[PDB]
Amino acid sequence: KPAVSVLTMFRYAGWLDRLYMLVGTLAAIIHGVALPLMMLIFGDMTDSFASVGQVSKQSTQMSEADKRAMFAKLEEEMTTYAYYYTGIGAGVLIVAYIQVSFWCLAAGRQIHKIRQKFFHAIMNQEIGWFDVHDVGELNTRLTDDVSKINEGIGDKIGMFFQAMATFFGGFIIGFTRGWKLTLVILAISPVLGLSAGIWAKILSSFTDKELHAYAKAGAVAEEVLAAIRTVIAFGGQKKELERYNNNLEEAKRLGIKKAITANISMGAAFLLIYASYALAFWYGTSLVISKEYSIGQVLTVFFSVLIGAFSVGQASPNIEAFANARGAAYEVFKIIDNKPSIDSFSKSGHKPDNIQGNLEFKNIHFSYPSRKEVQILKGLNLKVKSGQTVALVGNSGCGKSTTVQLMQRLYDPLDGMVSIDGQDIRTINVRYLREIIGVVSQEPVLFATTIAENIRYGREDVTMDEIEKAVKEANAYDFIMKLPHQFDTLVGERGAQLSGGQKQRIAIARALVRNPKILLLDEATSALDTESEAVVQAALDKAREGRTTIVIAHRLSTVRNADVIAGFDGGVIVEQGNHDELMREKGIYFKLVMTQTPPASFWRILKLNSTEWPYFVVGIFCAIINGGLQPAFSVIFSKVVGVFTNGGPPETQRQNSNLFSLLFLILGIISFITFFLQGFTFGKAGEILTKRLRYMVFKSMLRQDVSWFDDPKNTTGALTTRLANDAAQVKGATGSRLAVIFQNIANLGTGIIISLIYGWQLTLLLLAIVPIIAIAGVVEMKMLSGQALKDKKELEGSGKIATEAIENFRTVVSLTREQKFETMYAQSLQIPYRNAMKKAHVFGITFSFTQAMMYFSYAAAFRFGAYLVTQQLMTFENVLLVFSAIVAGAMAVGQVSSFAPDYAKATVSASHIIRIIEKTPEIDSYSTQGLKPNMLEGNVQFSGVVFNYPTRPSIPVLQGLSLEVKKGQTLALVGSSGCGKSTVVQLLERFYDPMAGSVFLDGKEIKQLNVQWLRAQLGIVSQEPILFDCSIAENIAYGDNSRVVSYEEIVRAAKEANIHQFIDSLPDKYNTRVGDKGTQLSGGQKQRIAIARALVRQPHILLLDEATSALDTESEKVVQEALDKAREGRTCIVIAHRLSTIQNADLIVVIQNGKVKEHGTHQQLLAQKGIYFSMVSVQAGA
Ligand SMILES: Brc1ccc(Oc2c(Br)cc(Br)cc2Br)c(Br)c1
Repeated sequence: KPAVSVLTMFRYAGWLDRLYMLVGTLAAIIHGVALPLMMLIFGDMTDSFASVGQVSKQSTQMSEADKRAMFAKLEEEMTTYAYYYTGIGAGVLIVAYIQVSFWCLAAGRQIHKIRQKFFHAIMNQEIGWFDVHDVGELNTRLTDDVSKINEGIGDKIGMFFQAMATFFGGFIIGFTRGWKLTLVILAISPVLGLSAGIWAKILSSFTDKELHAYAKAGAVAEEVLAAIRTVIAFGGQKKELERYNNNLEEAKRLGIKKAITANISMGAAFLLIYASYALAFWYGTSLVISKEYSIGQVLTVFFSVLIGAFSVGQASPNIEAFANARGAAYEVFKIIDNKPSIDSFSKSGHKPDNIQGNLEFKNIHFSYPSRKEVQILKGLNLKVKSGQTVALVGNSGCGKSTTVQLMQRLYDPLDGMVSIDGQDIRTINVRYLREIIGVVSQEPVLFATTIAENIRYGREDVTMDEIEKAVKEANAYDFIMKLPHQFDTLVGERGAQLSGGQKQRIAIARALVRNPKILLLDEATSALDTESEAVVQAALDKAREGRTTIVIAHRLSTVRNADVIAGFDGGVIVEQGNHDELMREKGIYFKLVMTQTPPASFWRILKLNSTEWPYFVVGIFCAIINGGLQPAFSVIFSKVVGVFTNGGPPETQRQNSNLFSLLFLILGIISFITFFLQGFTFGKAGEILTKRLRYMVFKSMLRQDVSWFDDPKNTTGALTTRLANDAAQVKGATGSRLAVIFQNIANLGTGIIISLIYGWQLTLLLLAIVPIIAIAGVVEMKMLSGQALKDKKELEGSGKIATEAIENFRTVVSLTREQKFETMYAQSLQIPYRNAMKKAHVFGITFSFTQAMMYFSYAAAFRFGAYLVTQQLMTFENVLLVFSAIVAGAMAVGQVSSFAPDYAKATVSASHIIRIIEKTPEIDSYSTQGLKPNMLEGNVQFSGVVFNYPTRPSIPVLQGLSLEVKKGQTLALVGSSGCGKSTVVQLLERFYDPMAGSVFLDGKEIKQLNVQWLRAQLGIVSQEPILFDCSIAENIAYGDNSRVVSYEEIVRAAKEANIHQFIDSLPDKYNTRVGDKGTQLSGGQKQRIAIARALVRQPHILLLDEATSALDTESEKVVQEALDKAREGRTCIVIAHRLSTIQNADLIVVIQNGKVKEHGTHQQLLAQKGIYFSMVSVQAGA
């Protein structure tokens, strides 16, 4: 919404840049004007053949007499028109180079200045300006927004003026050559603008319906693939597939309806557009029979107007490119034009010599940019005598850290003054002030260069001697010399990450080359290891003694030797003095001392598509007919002008043009019929395989075991995405792109034959010219993409050192050295600058060539079409036919290169979709094999079980686990932590087979048992029960599948679960909908329902996995009261964390490092004193 003045945007264009754009836009207008003139000559060539075509047939008496005056007229006329033609091609060759080169030249020159001025402006802002902004968005604003500006001031403006030239020039030649046909052509324009306006309303409203249609199926997939362990445990994998298959069945019905209506729309609009033209052209014929327009003049206006009409559309993108570049330049120039109060680039203010360093802070009130919300310094008073070292102490707020901020004048104070020596800080030059102030901050930062360079960031003029004495005076010399490569080592976020106490020591050495008169040490010892803290602290004490120093830390070790100590309370300075006096005061300081003491040939995807042997042959045969039918419109147009030029006697003409215009309309409707058929067949053929694919994928997805769903690669979102994308993509490859790719090869094929058998060698010539201008058009785009990737790689190096400069900014400005990053950025940009100059010459050459190759190609079409061809007993009516046939057949092959990525993007989406079906699990619930024992009573034997999780085979959970539990008794499961308590329940559900050892139930190893039948006897209840969106009766009936559960049966379980108070209280009762779609209830009710579905199954085994995890107050007392009643009649395993509710258990087992450690009844483990006694004691006392 915000934008920029047009002149301010070009403020960096001066002298030559203003000229380049002028010559550029000039040649751009010359370029545009060239085309409607080229079509104007196409009319004069018609009248030459028409004056001879009428007189050649007017004879029927003399033959050799027509070999003289006709051929002479043709000789003088065709050589004239061909000479003019060769002239236009040389013109476009020059102006197209001038057009693109000059504009790209002005673009590159300015963006170089923009980028330099922009980065210079970024470094000029004061710190308060950064505290209110996002540096990441700013740096992306530096590289992205400058690109948008370049796109708008580049050759796009030349294209814009070239287009308006065609538009004006087309309608000038239109109006002058004929004021009637133009008004007629404009009269049908609203119909064309109205038919394509039905497209913007149908697409935008139906693209939502499909994104709404699958959103109903993808919601099933989401709540399924999120609750996968629950459907796996309850075996609803046939139902959850059925529901998805039922929503897939609706999405395909809405997809064929959209296929019916959209193909009805596309054909009807195409028929309206082609009927609109043919009326304007048949109207053209109605004015030649009246001797008011020449048959060649009808063409000149009909082409020039339609050319200029579409030139409007071909200019609209360049308008948006310029406008976006304006609005992109707003926030950029706003930074360049913003002027600071602090500067630091300013050459102003005093530079005191012999600074003795007597600092004082006077009545300083301050607040950081969070402004009226907080005021961190309510008044202040502090002097620090020269040579002395004052220490600032404080409980919190870190108003301590604020004085160092003000002392460098990173901010100016709200009220009061900071005075270095006797002068106010604001009277001294900002840069010189920061140069007489050395800073060592808590988190030290080193830039990605050599140590000597990072030390060189203290002072640019320095020799390895001073670097050596600096690091040796910080006792940082001993440890870097042992490091390889000496001073030439590397540091940064990338490479050679060092110890913190060593980085701080380089920072002290960096600040030491500064030889500052003032020193500020902010928590430089804080947050550092204890051993190296002394190594650095010795350098700090050796860094002072020559300077006046303010130091802030929470280490009361460094503070004793300070000549003065200062305490803060609420931004108010409270206590000050030597260490002993503060202890005698027994105030804030004394208080704190005591406290601290693969693209491949995939045919099988088409073999699945072979489910429909028809519907394809219908469309292909229909598309090839439509292919063969398109050039027949060019044949008609050829003979509507052909018989009109080859007329002779004029009486028969008027009756013939009516017959032709009639047949064309019969051919257009027969094209509409074959277009609605080739679009509906492919549409319905691609919609059913979308169901088959999403069905077979979602089926195979439910086949995999919990091992697969645990993968970080496969999350519920990444699976639904993989589920939607791959299925839609393969529909496109077998969809419209194929029907079109066959219609077009049929369109060229049926066009090439007609042209070949008519004009001999005429076609053989055009087939030499067209593939070259097409390849030359392709190679230009390859060079275009090559130049694009290269410059992206080069400015990336510049923006990389821009990222470093602005992300670590508050440090660089503390060290000054901002001019350094400017020059580095300038040198980095100097390569893309000289690159951008060559770009203009390249872009201009390629564009001018592809334009010249099209115009010279046109000259070859007629100079050969006349002369050698028409000096033969030939037919001009054929030369026009081969032009339209071949050129349109070629431009229809131009659609092959556009649908090429639709094939690759689909094969890649097919690559994953064929493997996701074929991948097989280790535990497949689908296998019907397995024993299915007949004996009811349930035991469980864990024997020597070692288990590791396939995602994390590092820390083991189960090592040699061994349990046993008889029928009808409760096995309590206590654990120090982790899923060692929970993995038991997962292995019994056989979510995994154990690595070593085995687990039996009735004595049969579950590994040889039937996987589904096994889980069918298990009453799993977990921490967070997930309930799908449906009737609670259904969430309950989910406990028993392969059979519909009775109402009184799901009542009995709801009675059992003590949830009946809700189920009757509701208005809908058992038919109420749950799942945060229809209704919402608290967790206690959700769990009771999960208990109900658990025992709707009537299992012989309950599995209560911390069932009271998330619960509170009376809700726990009522849920535990339901679980306690659900067991005692069944085999049970309870890992619940309530050991008070575990007291009445038949056997309590303590898990330790995967081994069983203690086990026995409650009082038995209470008699022993150890882990279980400690577990019961710790949470009964607390
Ligand atoms: Br009659 C007649 C035939 C083709 C005409 O232009 C074309 C041409 Br040329 C090709 C195709 Br496809 C469709 C149309 Br409409 C005109 Br205008 C009038």
